Amino acid sequence: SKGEELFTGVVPILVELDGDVNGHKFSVSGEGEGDATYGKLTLKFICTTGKLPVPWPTLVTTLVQCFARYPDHMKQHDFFKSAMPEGYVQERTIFFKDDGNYKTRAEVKFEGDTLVNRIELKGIDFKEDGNILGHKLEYNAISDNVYITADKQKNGIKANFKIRHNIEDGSVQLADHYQQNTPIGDGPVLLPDNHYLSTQSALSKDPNEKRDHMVLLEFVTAAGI
Repeated sequence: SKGEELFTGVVPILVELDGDVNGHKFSVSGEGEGDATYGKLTLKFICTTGKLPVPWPTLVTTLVQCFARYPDHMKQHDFFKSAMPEGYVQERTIFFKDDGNYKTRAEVKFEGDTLVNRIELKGIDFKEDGNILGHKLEYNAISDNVYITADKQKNGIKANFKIRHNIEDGSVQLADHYQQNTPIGDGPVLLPDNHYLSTQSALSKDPNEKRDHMVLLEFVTAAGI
């Protein structure tokens, strides 16, 4: 509720990612706004180092679940906002089926009035001609359910989910996600019962933008209780 009060209005968001995938180094910067009352995020990301060496859709999940709309009856299950303003560390491993993996570490916290997501991504064991390094994925929305459970031993949560990315030939590239979040501060946080976040992300382009970029409109809602 201390943390939850920080999200009653529209909050500006900043995202900064430093990445290395099979030795291809890159940086992405993002800005936008989130409105947790509606579970709504609007963001624009730019590759600041030039051309992105992987498909934008593969970075969506990595590039602020504190903006999830938790129904009133599930408010005692919102770990993410309860960690604020000091924040949380989000770590993932993302296994691309028949290809490489991403490992990510992010810190999500407030800097003044701004919610900041600072990320390091490391990708290894990708195939030069695979769907990822070969840029064979469609620039398509992604939607799925993030399954959350408590992790008492680290005073945090774990999550797992699958994203099925459409491939240009009509097939699918599976990305299996394994997630862990832990608070940065030492204050109390809400450890939830099992539930999920229903998440939909729509991907678009800015017609006047010449840099490599992605525009995102996302809706995230807690459910399953």
